[PDB]
Amino acid sequence: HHHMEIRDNVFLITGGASGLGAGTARLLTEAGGKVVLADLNQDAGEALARELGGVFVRCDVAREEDAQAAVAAATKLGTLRGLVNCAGIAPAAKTVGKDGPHPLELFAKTITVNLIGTFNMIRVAAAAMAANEPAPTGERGVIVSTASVAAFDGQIGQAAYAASKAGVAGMTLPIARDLSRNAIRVMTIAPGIFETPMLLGMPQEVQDALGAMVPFPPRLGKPAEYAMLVRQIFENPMLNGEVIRLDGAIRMQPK
Amino acid sequence: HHMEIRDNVFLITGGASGLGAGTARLLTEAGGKVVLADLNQDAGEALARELGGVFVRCDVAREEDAQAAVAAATKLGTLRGLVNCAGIAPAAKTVGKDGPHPLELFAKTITVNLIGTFNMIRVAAAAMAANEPAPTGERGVIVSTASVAAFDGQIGQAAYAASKAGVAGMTLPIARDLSRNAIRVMTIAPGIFETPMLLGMPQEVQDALGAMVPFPPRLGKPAEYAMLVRQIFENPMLNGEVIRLDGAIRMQPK
Amino acid sequence: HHHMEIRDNVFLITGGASGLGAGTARLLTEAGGKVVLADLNQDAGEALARELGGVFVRCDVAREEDAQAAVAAATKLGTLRGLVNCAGIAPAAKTVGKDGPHPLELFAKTITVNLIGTFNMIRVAAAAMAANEPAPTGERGVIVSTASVAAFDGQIGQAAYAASKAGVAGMTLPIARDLSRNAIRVMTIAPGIFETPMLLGMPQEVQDALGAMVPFPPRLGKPAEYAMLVRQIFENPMLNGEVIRLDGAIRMQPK
Amino acid sequence: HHHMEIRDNVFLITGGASGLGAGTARLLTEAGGKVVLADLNQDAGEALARELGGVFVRCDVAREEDAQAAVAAATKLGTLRGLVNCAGIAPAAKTVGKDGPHPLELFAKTITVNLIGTFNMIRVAAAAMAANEPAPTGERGVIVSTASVAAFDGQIGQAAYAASKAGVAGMTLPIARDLSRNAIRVMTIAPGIFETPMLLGMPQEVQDALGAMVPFPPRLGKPAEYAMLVRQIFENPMLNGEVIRLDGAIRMQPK
Ligand SMILES: NC(=O)c1ccc[n+]([C@@H]2O[C@H](COP(=O)([O-])OP(=O)(O)OC[C@H]3O[C@@H](n4cnc5c(N)ncnc54)[C@H](O)[C@@H]3O)[C@@H](O)[C@H]2O)c1
Ligand SMILES: NC(=O)c1ccc[n+]([C@@H]2O[C@H](COP(=O)([O-])OP(=O)(O)OC[C@H]3O[C@@H](n4cnc5c(N)ncnc54)[C@H](O)[C@@H]3O)[C@@H](O)[C@H]2O)c1
Ligand SMILES: NC(=O)c1ccc[n+]([C@@H]2O[C@H](COP(=O)([O-])OP(=O)(O)OC[C@H]3O[C@@H](n4cnc5c(N)ncnc54)[C@H](O)[C@@H]3O)[C@@H](O)[C@H]2O)c1
Ligand SMILES: NC(=O)c1ccc[n+]([C@@H]2O[C@H](COP(=O)([O-])OP(=O)(O)OC[C@H]3O[C@@H](n4cnc5c(N)ncnc54)[C@H](O)[C@@H]3O)[C@@H](O)[C@H]2O)c1
Repeated sequence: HHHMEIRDNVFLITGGASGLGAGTARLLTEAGGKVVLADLNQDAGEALARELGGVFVRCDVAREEDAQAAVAAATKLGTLRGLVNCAGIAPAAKTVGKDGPHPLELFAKTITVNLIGTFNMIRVAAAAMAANEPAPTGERGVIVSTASVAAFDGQIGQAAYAASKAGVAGMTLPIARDLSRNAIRVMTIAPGIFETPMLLGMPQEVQDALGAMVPFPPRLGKPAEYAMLVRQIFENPMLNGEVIRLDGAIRMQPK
Repeated sequence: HHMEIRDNVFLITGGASGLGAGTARLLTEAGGKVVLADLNQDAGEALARELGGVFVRCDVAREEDAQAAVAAATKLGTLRGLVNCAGIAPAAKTVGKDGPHPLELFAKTITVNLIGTFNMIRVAAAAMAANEPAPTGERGVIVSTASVAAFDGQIGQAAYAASKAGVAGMTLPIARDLSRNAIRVMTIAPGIFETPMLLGMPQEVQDALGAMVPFPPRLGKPAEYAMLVRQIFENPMLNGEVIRLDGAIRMQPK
Repeated sequence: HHHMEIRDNVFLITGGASGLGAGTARLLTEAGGKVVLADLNQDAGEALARELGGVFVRCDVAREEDAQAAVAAATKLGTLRGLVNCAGIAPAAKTVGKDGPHPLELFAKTITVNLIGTFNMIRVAAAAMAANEPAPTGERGVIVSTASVAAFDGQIGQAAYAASKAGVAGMTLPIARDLSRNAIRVMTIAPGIFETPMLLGMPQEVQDALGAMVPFPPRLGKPAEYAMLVRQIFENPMLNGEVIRLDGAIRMQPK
Repeated sequence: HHHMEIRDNVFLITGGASGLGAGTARLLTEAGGKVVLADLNQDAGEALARELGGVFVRCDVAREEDAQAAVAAATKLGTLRGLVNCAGIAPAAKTVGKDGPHPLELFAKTITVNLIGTFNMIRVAAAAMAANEPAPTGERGVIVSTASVAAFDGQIGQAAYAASKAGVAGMTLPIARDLSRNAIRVMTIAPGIFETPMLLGMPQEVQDALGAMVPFPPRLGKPAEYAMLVRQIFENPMLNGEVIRLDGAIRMQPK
């Protein structure tokens, strides 16, 4: 027994209707995993579930009842071995802008979806995973969350997003410590800039220009490359309590 | 050579107790005028009276309270400093005996410590941006309190660690946001300090904890946190950084 | 198309006669890679090269001419696509001991083997890789070095080792920036505690107790688990300029 | 009772003939401390030591005998309470240049002066401070070293400098741990960009342009501002085992 098996195990992916979550769903399905997609986007989520043979659950990650429903769907499908938190939003607003201070509700909403939502999915999924029998490598399950390089390199306009993502990154260690007796590993990925619908409203010129600023490779990341690192986290028993930058070595500048 | 504390106004959240109180005392001794913003009327009004400053009852999570506290400061004089010390430190495991960590406890910790700190920053920064620059160039300086839990989160600290990591992580983008306004933004990450936050931890356990600090082998004094605040106000090159103030301790899981 | 191929490409592994380097050589060889092992240990290195169908070079990583010889053996064998720096030593001595200060030569030697030696191998290998045609994914090659959690969590007695490994970790970014125009990715792994001959002086009992301190899994790392991460680095085109802790979420205490 | 006294105590400052070391010397003297300046620069060191009423010792920080002489001069002068490591060099060379790889000697020399040299001074000064009676605040002494933002943000051409300064940063914690029983605090300052002779051969336009990149204040740091932070570290009993960026919030880009 060298690593946790993806084949025939269940993986709950928030934000699974789009972008990195969708790419993760595709790779885990190709590996024989069974996916539960938890997202607000019912049309895309149901469609992807049909394409992959998974289950779609309409889920606002910030709500207790929705996290419960998503986790219960996964445990009904089979043995829940992985949570991948990809649900997130990335608004921009300066601390002091042209119209006065950053609106409070905008900061709160960003924190609520990205940080409180991620914790909400973690706590519910962890409670369920703790009831599993250990796999042959010892794990009851593995939790992967998505931060961002903004946790470390926050740009002008990203105070809220950075706060939320640094929150996600910072809680990796205490959660790993909390769940060590349950044999659940806890990891975070901090992506740089990836080609997903999160970038809709960045004109194609500006996207290509941003790709060109990445040291190597000089392009936006593919969702599959995120997914590849998720799989490695699942498969490597020693990866725990850590945040991994996945960013072509970029360091984001103020603008 | 540096921004003068003397004669300028300093808004200190959590200023009725502990680190905020200590900061208030030192800033007053340096000739600053303090506004103490806290939930605690009785302790806040006493200390403000003692220091010849002003107390404002302020829940840092509330927009209207933030506005009132900043307004008190701009009335008193030129607002040159915000020090965010308001915060709470609950303990609860991700998965407890009785089920998962309660969601509301997590949300409450995040709301006081992170959303509250941001709420004070945004309002205070808007007011500071209207100031004329001091002779050293600053319109103002914002200092926030994270914790070594931002980096060394222990068992039961997921909510506190998330909140404090948030505070630490936003230091840089807020510094970047306010660089055109000539406002510096810094964060102190304290280790373990002797304040009422340790009420409940019995004395033997506090002494044992002090003995785990490499040097000095004791709990931090509020004046020591306040010394670092004062350096941040006085040093024109400190911006966009998080400083651990912890006697070199690194917190273990338990 | 999706990642750099290990099969039929050449991998130069310093410290390849033992422990993490040897485990990396085994995994890369299983994946069809051709290995050059570079090590001081002639007997073990030659025996492992023979077993894996690779090449051994007796090489002190601190010497220019040894790095040159190791790189020349690799380029003879085929297309040099990866360097893995595992050559290292881990002495212990306090800054101020019972008998006086930490000896200067012990500090210097640690830094020379672990930090100067790693850079020596990198610069020579990178110069070779820079002359490669790019692979389909765009990389001319990929460099992986070994730091340690001691870069961040240095214990009493570890000033020299910590300095050296923090140096390895900190140079990852500028070297990735230097080699971005050459399309060479540069990454660092920071292992926690792994079961290798580096632990020879630690009694079995103290190894087992230290294993029990690792949050999860409560054991020492396997060389294969280090190797798995090296493979991920090679295969993921977005991993660049980063240091990855591989440590079961442990944080090292002073003692 | 609140903090260690600078007045009438002795401070050993390496690189004290120029720039940050010189500014430190001035500020500590103005506060009533007695300085020993340790530097290669005999003429400027002797002249400044005279100007400040202290002592100069020609000291190559990489040599054991020089460290010993410099520490001896300090303990003859009075009670040695602080060491400030400012001796350093910052050459530039790419990992792979136009003409071949980065010369090995250039990397080794940078590491030798900046890292080995800083450790050499620490171990000798620490052994001498360990023999002091504690000050009323409890310290026998305090050690301050100079890293750089290049420890974290290393630029193209800075592999050697970044390695050296990340080494200095990363050894802060184990050395603090080593010296805790001796009551000696150990700290590091990581400066951004400061107006000193280190920038000689950067033309004034390039210096002014780089100052304009500092988010706030939009200028180069003054040596006095470095020195102010050194004094805070001496006077704050709770600052230990930590690295402090002093940089106007800049993050250095590849070029
Ligand atoms: N694309 C990038 O460049 C990038 C870089 C760094 C980090 N990230 C983060 O990666 C993660 C994935 O984002 P992405 O690029 O795939 O963006 P995306 O917009 O394509 O996908 C995000 C998904 O999250 C869903 N979602 C939003 N709020 C939700 C909520 N309350 N409950 C449930 N689902 C919700 C959305 O409907 C969407 O389907 C996010 O956390 C994002 O912040 C992205
Ligand atoms: N004492 C320590 O060991 C330690 C260590 C690291 C960080 N901290 C942090 O330092 C800061 C100050 O803590 P302290 O030790 O002085 O604790 P404390 O309990 O003595 O003081 C905190 C103050 O915050 C006030 N407060 C709580 N919620 C508030 C709200 N919504 N609005 C306004 N005021 C509110 C309290 O009434 C109190 O007066 C906190 O952010 C704390 O998390 C403390
Ligand atoms: N084992 C652990 O717990 C652990 C943890 C963190 C980091 N590391 C690091 O991992 C790497 C591999 O260590 P390991 O555990 O496999 O130890 P190991 O002692 O089994 O293997 C180290 C190899 O490096 C060789 N070597 C030493 N100096 C050399 C030199 N100048 N030139 C060429 N070869 C040299 C040795 O002969 C040996 O074969 C090292 O850099 C080590 O510092 C190990
Ligand atoms: N100026 C900056 O922008 C900047 C930024 C970050 C870090 N630093 C670092 O600050 C420290 C001070 O640099 P500075 O700006 O004052 O430069 P500087 O060149 O003005 O002063 C450095 C001093 O170090 C002495 N020195 C060099 N090698 C020595 C050796 N082997 N032994 C003894 N002394 C030696 C020099 O003769 C010189 O007087 C260095 O460690 C430097 O790398 C400087």
